[PDB]
Amino acid sequence: APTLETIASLDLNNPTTYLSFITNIRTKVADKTEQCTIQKISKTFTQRYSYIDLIVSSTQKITLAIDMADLYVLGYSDIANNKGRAFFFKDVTEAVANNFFPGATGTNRIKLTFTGSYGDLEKNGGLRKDNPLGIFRLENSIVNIYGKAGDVKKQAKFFLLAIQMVSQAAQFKYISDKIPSEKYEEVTVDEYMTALENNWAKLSTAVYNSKPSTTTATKCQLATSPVTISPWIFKTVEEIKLVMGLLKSSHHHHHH
Amino acid sequence: TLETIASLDLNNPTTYLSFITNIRTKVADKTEQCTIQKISKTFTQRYSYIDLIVSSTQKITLAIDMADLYVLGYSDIANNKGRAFFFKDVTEAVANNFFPGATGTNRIKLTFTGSYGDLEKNGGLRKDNPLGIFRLENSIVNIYGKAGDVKKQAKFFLLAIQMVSQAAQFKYISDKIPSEKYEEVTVDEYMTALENNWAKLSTAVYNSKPSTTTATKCQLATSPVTISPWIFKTVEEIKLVMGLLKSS
Amino acid sequence: APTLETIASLDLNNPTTYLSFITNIRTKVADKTEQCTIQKISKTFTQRYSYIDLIVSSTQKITLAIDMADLYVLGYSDIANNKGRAFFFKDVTEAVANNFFPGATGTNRIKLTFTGSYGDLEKNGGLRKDNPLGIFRLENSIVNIYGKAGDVKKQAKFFLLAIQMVSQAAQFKYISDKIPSEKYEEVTVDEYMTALENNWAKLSTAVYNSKPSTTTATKCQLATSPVTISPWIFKTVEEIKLVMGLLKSS
Amino acid sequence: APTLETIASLDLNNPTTYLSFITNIRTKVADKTEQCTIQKISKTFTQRYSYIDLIVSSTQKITLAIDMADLYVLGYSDIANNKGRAFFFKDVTEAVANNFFPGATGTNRIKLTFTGSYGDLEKNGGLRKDNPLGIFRLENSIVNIYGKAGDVKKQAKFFLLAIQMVSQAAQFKYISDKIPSEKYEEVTVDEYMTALENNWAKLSTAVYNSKPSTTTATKCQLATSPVTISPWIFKTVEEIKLVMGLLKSS
Repeated sequence: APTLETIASLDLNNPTTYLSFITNIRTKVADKTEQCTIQKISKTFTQRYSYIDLIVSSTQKITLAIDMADLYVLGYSDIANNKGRAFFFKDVTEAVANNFFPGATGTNRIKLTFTGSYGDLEKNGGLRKDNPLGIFRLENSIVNIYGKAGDVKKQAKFFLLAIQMVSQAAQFKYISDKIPSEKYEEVTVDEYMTALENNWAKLSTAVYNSKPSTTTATKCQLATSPVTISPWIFKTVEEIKLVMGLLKSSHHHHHH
Repeated sequence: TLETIASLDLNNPTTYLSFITNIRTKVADKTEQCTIQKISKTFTQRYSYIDLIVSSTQKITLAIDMADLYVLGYSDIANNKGRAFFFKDVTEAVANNFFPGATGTNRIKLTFTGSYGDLEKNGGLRKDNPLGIFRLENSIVNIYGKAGDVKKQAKFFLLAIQMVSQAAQFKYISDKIPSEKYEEVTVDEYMTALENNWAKLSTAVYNSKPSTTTATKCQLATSPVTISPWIFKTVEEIKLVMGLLKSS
Repeated sequence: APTLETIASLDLNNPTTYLSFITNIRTKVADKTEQCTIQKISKTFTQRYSYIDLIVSSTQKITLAIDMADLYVLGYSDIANNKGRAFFFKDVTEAVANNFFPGATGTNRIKLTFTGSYGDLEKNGGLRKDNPLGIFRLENSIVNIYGKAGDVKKQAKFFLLAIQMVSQAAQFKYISDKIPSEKYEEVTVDEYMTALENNWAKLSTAVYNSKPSTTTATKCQLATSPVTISPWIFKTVEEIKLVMGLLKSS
Repeated sequence: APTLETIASLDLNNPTTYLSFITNIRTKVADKTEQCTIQKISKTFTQRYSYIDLIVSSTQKITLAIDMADLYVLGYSDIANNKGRAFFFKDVTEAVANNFFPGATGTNRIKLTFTGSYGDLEKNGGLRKDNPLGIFRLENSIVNIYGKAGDVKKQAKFFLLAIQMVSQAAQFKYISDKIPSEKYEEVTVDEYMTALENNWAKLSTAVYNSKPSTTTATKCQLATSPVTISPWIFKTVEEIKLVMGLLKSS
């Protein structure tokens, strides 16, 4: 089992640290060079897989399995009856999953019957608009599965919170910046939020395809304006920067 | 003649962070303190307008002092004539810079100031006046062209100052205004702690010391800086909540 | 349908009567004998089924169909096209529903397409956090459906206000005592309240499992401490007593 | 100074404990015998003066000087410059103040520049409606004055929250039952709350002057109906019982 780094940990009883935690994630995976003054995920990593911890107390945390290449959540790990236990998304290959959680062995390595797509998560845990985000919301979703028998509905509700408040919060300033430091306050996930969440690659490509502008703030101008991802109408790269925390990386192998 | 530095189409709520960003871009110095934007120390013209647009035929214009983002008054239309209201404590020399379309007897001095003590006393506690795009629009509809009603004017000012000025001062506030027009957000003790402590939080950054190991390259002169319930142990933590430092 | 008792009526234009109305519910359904000095719903009724009225005016009210055994809301009755009309949640048996509303006859007894679980009510009417409680909020939601054609969103919003401000309020003093005495003021349903609403059985069971004690005001002590219903962390039965209006019956 | 009991202590970081704290005060001061099934402050005490602690942390608390005869708050103690420091309301005589805080001596025994009347507190600290109640609000108000140089605004703002959320919270279920155990949530002190706060003796007198009843739940009926404490219109003693945690002694 390779040595994996824990690149960020969220102490859910310290809610004001949330943007510091998100910032750590952006800092760990981002390139040194920006793209139109927007951070972008690095194309390569020495070790692309890593952990992110979500802490409920000194003896209870869930550990996310992460692919830093795209900030995908691949599964998570808890502890049950003193044994380490790992749950992996259905579509995650054995070779990838084998990188994670050396304390989960044998029957405690569990392939879930669903993937991390929002289609699958909402099928099992309800529509995104019915799972509000928030610090305690995330904490409570952890309490409801930690050390417990596997429940797809509650696993899905946890995954909805964790993917949106960790992975896509890092990807989108628009998401991370809505989470209140008032631990018990919640944000409804509306169509403006889902629109961004479902169009991460489309927006990143629009930054990559933009042209250099000697007059504009981001020093870039869209190749084609507007970029419509309804209900958003993006007329400038600046307006894209206001929602983006990280661009998806570009390998420059194909044409856009 | 004064510039209109930003305008908010209350019916196109996605544009709100562009509108806040236009305010910050207009008033900020070219350079940052500890990598945080700060208000510019001087201005060719320190007074400007900010429009709050309800429709093609209806808007309220705020009078803004850009040196500190204070709202000094607003202007509407009543009986087909331009009209301006100014807070009690605004000098007539300052108020005179604003609204050439408001002449005659239609320039009015309000009986209260723009302080939260005054506004909350007349319009209700900040926790009882939730923020939101529609809430702001509706409060404008509730006073536009109407006889002066101190309570409804105070509710407008509570919404406008927080959703314009302090929204520009604090990313924490501006970034929680939902793009869903009819969604609102409560002004909780984390918001008011920031709102009450803009100068204190700016002073901590201006008094910080160089650091070679932190991302902002600053460290607090003494830690923590407490604006409860916030406990600020680093300048990066302050930076995450700030949109504009108070000008040195 | 037999003639059922109407055990309480809330005059929605006299908002300071609210806790008298909730007390009237508690008094009707509570057993004579308390558990750890907390009221509990009687195990037996001669007639478990009864009415609770929500009154908008002298001529406009909604009548809730109530199972007093668990304070379940099963449906409601209004008037539409000058005829008594009733709605019943999807999962309510015909035998149970036929106990209610003798003036809602003919074809005016309607099966709803959703149940009263919070999952069903919130997918149709929105999250508890987006449906604040309040006298006017309740009254308004009644006006938005009374005598109207079926509208699942508005009906579900009415049920959220009704179940939380009648049933759940009677069960939890913590909830009932937060309803504002001003008609037009409202209170957000936060995660403390929703934790209670989701865990009435678990909390009541924790009281039932408690051990006798001579030194505590409730004369009870927790079998295991704490009882955690996040965000609530209960270390005494006294702390549970002070949130509980009515224990689930044993 | 005599050695006085600390009859209750609120750990402001365990907000769920709040109603238990209030209950401890009521139990301590309440007579064995009730009046119209309302608790009444005992006519006498062997030692009427006592302490209540308001804990912000293991190292920082403020102790209230309390007169249990009437739940008057007479002052508070903190620590400044490594020494006990006492503050007493301006109208409290030396004889009374001498009962409290033996660890504060010399010039560390300080006469406040105002009394505990709401008129004095509002002059110095703002209207009650502009000073919302709340667990963290109270904690924040303590932090803002503990060990600090005198500040009449923050001292007054502390007393507004302390008197309302301790003394009058025990006097009035209406106040105590509104405080959320979500510690950041606040309650607006509107006309319904100030009306109760201003009329504690009048409401208590209305209870003592009440007549017997064989039917009502309290076994009392008002001597004259209604008892109006605007905006409240009390037609029954059951309605008064809903809002009151303690009667003033007669």
